[PDB]
Formats: sequence, structure tokens, C-alpha cells
Amino acid sequence: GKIEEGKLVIWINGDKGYNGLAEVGKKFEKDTGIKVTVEHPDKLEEKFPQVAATGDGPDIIFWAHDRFGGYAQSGLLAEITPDKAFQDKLYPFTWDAVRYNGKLIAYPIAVEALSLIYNKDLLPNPPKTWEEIPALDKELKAKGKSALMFNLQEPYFTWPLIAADGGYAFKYENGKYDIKDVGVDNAGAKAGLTFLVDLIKNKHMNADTDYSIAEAAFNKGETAMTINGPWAWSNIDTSKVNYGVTVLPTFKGQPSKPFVGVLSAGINAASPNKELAKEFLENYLLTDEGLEAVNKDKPLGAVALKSYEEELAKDPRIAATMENAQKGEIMPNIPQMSAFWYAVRTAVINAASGRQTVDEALKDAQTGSDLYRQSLEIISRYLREQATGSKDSKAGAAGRRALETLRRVGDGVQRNHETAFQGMLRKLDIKNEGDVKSFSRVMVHVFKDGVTNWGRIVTLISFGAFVAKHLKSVNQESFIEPLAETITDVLVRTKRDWLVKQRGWDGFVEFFH
Ligand SMILES: Cc1cc(OCCCc2c3n(c4c(-c5c(C)nn(C)c5C)c(Cl)ccc24)CCCN(c2cc(C(=O)O)cc4c2ccn4C)C3=O)cc(C)c1Cl
Ligand SMILES: Cc1cc(OCCCc2c3n(c4c(-c5c(C)nn(C)c5C)c(Cl)ccc24)CCCN(c2cc(C(=O)O)cc4c2ccn4C)C3=O)cc(C)c1Cl
Ligand SMILES: Cc1cc(OCCCc2c3n(c4c(-c5c(C)nn(C)c5C)c(Cl)ccc24)CCCN(c2cc(C(=O)O)cc4c2ccn4C)C3=O)cc(C)c1Cl
Ligand SMILES: OC[C@H]1O[C@H](O[C@H]2[C@H](O)[C@@H](O)[C@@H](O)O[C@@H]2CO)[C@H](O)[C@@H](O)[C@@H]1O
Repeated sequence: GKIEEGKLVIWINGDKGYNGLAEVGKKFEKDTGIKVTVEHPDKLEEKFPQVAATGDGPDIIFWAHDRFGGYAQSGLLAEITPDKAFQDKLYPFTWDAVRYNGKLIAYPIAVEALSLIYNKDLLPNPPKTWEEIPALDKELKAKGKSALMFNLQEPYFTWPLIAADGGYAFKYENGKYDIKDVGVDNAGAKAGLTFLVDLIKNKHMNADTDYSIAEAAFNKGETAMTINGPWAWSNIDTSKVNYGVTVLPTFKGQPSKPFVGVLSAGINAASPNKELAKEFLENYLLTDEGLEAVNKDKPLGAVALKSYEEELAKDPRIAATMENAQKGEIMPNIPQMSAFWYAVRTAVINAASGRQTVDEALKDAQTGSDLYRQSLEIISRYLREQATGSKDSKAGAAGRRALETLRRVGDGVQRNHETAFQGMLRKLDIKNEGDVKSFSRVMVHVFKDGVTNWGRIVTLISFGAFVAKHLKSVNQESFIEPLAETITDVLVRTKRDWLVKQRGWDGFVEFFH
């Protein structure tokens, strides 16, 4: 393999207590003799699924729970095997955050939520609303300082305000989340994002302020407030700023609803040291001495282990985190969160800068959030419709116009290049699905380069329909839907940003109308 046997390599983000975790590994090396190396790579959430799909990466990966469900869908995680004797040591909600398809995929560590952090010496009475912030900024700017400065490069810090008046990611009726209704461009988010953009335009905040310059500004006493979670308390302690942690401001009478994260530890499915990773996580990290080693470095918040939470509950700063946690909503861990996160990440940055209006950014975020879902429905319906000859009798008329347009456009194009399609077809293996799934390699390489227009996308889907028909004739019916999956993977992973600029499939409908 590509992972060394006899040691543990752990990936944890840089804002967390990576040193405090490293001394847990020194303790792990001292009783055990096995070395434990902890690293904090940048863009960890994106680099793990890339290197783990090729069978490499760390033994243990640390991040909030929202990313693990996608990693599990991609088969990058091994099921953790804790007995109930151990499960009774952590709170049930932490276990609930690491469940996907009924199988546990990671050990929960600690519950995070954003809070308002304010300098008691620059204002001893924190404002209870967001609407009070512009006026307070004018008074302190006369004193040479600012009211609020928080990171606007990651949408995690703005979602509390966006979700205040009715914004949400994916709706949770009836048993669980539904994928079709995304709430990024509702009247609530348009109002929440507008107040932030209005704060930027009236020069009360800077649109490209990030994490480091906002933390430095607060630690120096250059701002009266900012928004971050428990991991920032450590360096505010060192700056000796008399700070407080209180509940986030309300927006339009409603509380700010922060995304609740549960940082968790998953075990790589390609790792040869899965049992030692379990022993390290069960009998060393998730113990009171082990968690205190990490919490002393950078605070975790509400620890998952019940014995250590009973000791740390008395902290007024952790109590404030639960106030914001209860008034927030838990982040889903469905595999569609990555595409949702990138959609809102671009939308906040473009609206903050003025490159897009708030309405243009949020609608494009809606297209990007449902991008993969709606694309697969149209391509899967079309390939089935060309294979059977009938029609499916299953916020849907837009797909009906796209499928009817794809019927009219795909039929003519498919018979235009019909000779070339069969010459390309003439070969064909099609022995198993692994070979049909192996068409992902060829298609992504040919499609990353070259012209991007609707004509190419139609030609891509039309040959897929051409293969689907032949799949039905060679009695390979079950291979049609996996073929559609492959086409949808290739299409969106290469042309996502183009398809968003073209109104999603609405631009496909108008292009041919
Ligand atoms: C208030 C509290 C929080 C806490 O915290 C321990 C850390 C984990 C935690 C729990 N709770 C949380 C809530 C939270 C709250 C609050 N309301 N709502 C709607 C949510 C989502 C939020 Cl917002 C954030 C974190 C938690 C839910 C209730 C208590 N509990 C739970 C605790 C137990 C138990 O007694 O062992 C059994 C539980 C749950 C949840 C389901 N079951 C079966 C949890 O597992 C720990 C304690 C002791 C107490 Cl008294
Ligand atoms: C529509 C269709 C597509 C298609 O193709 C199957 C999909 C991918 C495919 C492969 N090869 C291709 C070459 C190719 C060849 C030959 N030489 N060179 C220089 C290239 C670029 C061309 Cl020109 C076009 C497509 C492919 C590369 C070598 C073999 N192989 C590979 C094969 C193996 C393996 O079996 O061991 C491992 C491989 C690769 C590529 C990377 N790895 C690890 C492929 O994955 C095949 C047919 C019959 C049809 Cl009908
Ligand atoms: C393995 C697999 C692959 C796949 O891939 C679908 C990708 C679409 C594709 C293209 N081409 C194809 C040819 C083809 C060949 C070879 N010769 N000739 C004459 C044709 C028509 C065949 Cl036989 C089948 C599919 C294609 C080459 C020319 C058109 N073109 C195009 C390429 C360019 C460009 O390079 O810039 C611009 C183009 C077009 C078409 C319009 N414009 C503007 C393409 O991108 C789909 C599936 C389901 C599977 Cl399973
Ligand atoms: O901003 C999008 C980003 O939000 C969350 O990332 C948080 C992380 O969970 C926190 O523990 C801390 O590291 O701050 C991050 C934001 O900078 C999600 O976990 C992540 O998936 C998403 O991309």
C-alpha cells in the first residue's frame, strides 16, 4: 500500500489544537512505542477526498461532521466499531451527528457553535440586535476603532445572519432532509445577506476581511466585537483582552441561527492501522486526560465525553456556546453539502464585493446546490426514455421543459453523428460495470479541455443515449442508470461553473427555444 504500517498520521485543521493532540500521540508513543505524527494541511476538507480516493492519505482525519457523509458515500471511511460500553461514554447527539446510512463513520469529539466575542473595555454592554451595529460603529470610529470584524471568506461565519429570517440549507420534513427544496435564495436569506452587504457598502466592514486579520484586529483591541467559536479563546487569553462570550445578535427580532458542528475523527478505509487508530481514539484521545491535553491548547467547546463535559459545563463561555447552539441548527452530513457549501461560499464573496447583486448570487447558489440532483434526473430520464420508448409518469416543470427540449435536440443530433457514434461504438467492451464505470477516466480528460457550449453537452448526452439503446438491445438493462451516473459526474465536475453562469438547465431550455 501507500500508507506506512506501524504508525498513525492524523490530519486536523490548523485552527484546532493540533499541538494538544500531538502530545496525546507522544503519550500514545510512550506507553505503546508507536509513533504518531499530526499535521495540519491547508484546504484539508478538499485534499482528503482527493488523496483518499487513490488509496492514500492519513490514518485519521479531523473535521466537522458535515463532510464525513460524502466521504462515506465515496467509500473513504471504515466503519468504527465501538461497543455500547464505550458508546455510553459520549452523549447521544454526538453519536447522532456521525451516522450515515445507519453505520457510524467517525468518533465524535466535541460540539462547536459560533458566538459573539466582545471587548468589555470598548463596550461593556453588547448590542442585542444586528440593527444596532451600524450606529455603534459610528461612535467607535470617532474613537478610532470599529464595531465588528469577522471572517467573510468562509460562509460559516455569515450563515447565522442568513438563516435568521428564514434561511436554511436543506429542509428536514418528513423523516429526514429532502434534496429538492434548498433555501439559499428565500426572502429570509436575501434580507440577511442584504444587511451584511449594506454594512460593507456603508464602510462599517471590509468585504475581504478574513480570519487572520479579523482575529489580529480583535486581539489587538482594534474592534469591539467579532464572531468565532471556542477555538479562538486560547489566543484571546494570551492577548490579555478583557473579553466576553455572549449570545449572537438578533436579526429582525429573530435570533441568529449558527450552523452547529460536531468535530469528529474518521478512520481511512485504505489505512492498514485501523485497530491502532481505534485504540488511540477510544483509550487515549477520548479520555479526560487526553481531551484536556487538546482543550488546553485550543478550546473544543462542549466535549463529546460526558465525564469531561460535566467538569467543563461551569465555564460561562461554554454556556454561551450552547445558547447559540440551541438557537441554531445542526449541520447535515449528506454528500450534497460540499456542492452547497461552495455555492454559498461564492455567493457571499460575490455579493460582499459587489461583483454580483444579492439576488444574482443567491439564485446562482440555488442552481449550484441542486446542480447535481437536477442534472442526473434529466440525463437519467432521457436515457431511460430512449431505451424503453415510453415515458416516466413520476419545481418539476423546468425539468419537463428541459427533457422535452433534450428530446427534440438529442434526437436530431444523435442521428446526425449516428455513423460516427457506431464507429466509436464498434469497439466496445461492456463486460462489466467496472469497465462502464471506467469511462469516467476517458471522459473527464477529454472534457476538461476544449470548447464549452450546449452543443458539446448535447453530444455528450446523445452518445450516452446511443449507448443506452444498444445496452437495451444486448440485454444490459441494469447498466443504463450507472451509465447516467457517470455522465452526470463528468458533466458537473468539469462544467459546474459554466452551467451556473448559464442559468443551469434554464439556459439549456432558452438556448433552443
Ligand atoms: C442541556 C444539556 C446539554 C448537554 O450537552 C452535551 C453535549 C451534546 C448535546 C446534547 N444536547 C445538545 C444540544 C441541544 C439542546 C440543549 N436542545 N437541543 C434541541 C439540542 C439539539 C445542543 Cl444545541 C448542542 C449539544 C448538545 C441535547 C440535549 C442533551 N443531550 C442528551 C443528553 C442525554 C443524557 O442525559 O445523557 C441523553 C440524550 C441527549 C440527546 C438524546 N439523548 C437520549 C445531548 O446529547 C448535556 C447536558 C447534561 C444537558 Cl442538561
Ligand atoms: C467508447 C470507448 C472507450 C474506451 O476506452 C476505455 C476508457 C479509457 C481508455 C483507456 N485507454 C484509452 C486510450 C488510449 C490508448 C489505447 N492508448 N493511448 C495512448 C490512449 C490515450 C484512448 Cl485513445 C481512449 C480511451 C482509453 C488508455 C490505455 C488503456 N486504459 C487503461 C487500461 C488499464 C488496464 O486495463 O490495465 C489501466 C489504466 C488505463 C489508464 C490508466 N490506467 C491505470 C484506459 O483507461 C474503449 C472502447 C473500446 C470504447 Cl468503445
Ligand atoms: C466513453 C464515453 C465517452 C463519452 O463522451 C462524449 C463526449 C462527446 C464527444 C465528442 N466527440 C465525440 C465522438 C466522435 C468521434 C471520436 N469522432 N467523431 C466524428 C465524433 C462525433 C463520438 Cl463518436 C462520441 C462522443 C463524442 C468528438 C467530436 C465532437 N465533440 C466536440 C468536441 C469539441 C472540441 O474538442 O472542442 C467541440 C465540439 C464538439 C461538438 C460540438 N463542439 C463545438 C466531442 O466532444 C460519452 C459516453 C457516454 C461514454 Cl461511455
Ligand atoms: O465556511 C464553509 C465551511 O464551514 C464549516 O467549516 C468550519 C469548521 O467546521 C469549523 O470547525 C472551523 O474550522 O471553521 C470552518 C470555517 O472556516 C464546515 O465544516 C465546512 O465543511 C465548510 O466548508
